[PDB]
Amino acid sequence: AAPILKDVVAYVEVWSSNGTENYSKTFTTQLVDMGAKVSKTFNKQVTHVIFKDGYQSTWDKAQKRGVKLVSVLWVEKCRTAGAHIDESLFPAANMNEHL
Ligand SMILES: [Cl-]
Repeated sequence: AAPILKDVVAYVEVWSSNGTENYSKTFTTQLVDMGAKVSKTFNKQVTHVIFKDGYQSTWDKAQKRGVKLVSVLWVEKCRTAGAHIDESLFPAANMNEHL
């Protein structure tokens, strides 16, 4: 138990694929438990976007702003490893990205 993600300012958009369930609150809780700040809005302070089936506008903004854009598996792996894991190993997915 340690503030391993103290330098992270996260914005979280984690949804079911069919867009009916928003699971962002539980990933928010996991991140805060590791010392991160989680922003309610995707402002200029945000360093990390945790993305699953979120808004296309969020995907695009994360890419264009050059923030770390990671899957939920990143959050789990930091937790289970007790370490700030390399974000490049956990690229987020967007099934519509090349369409
Ligand atoms: Cl799902």
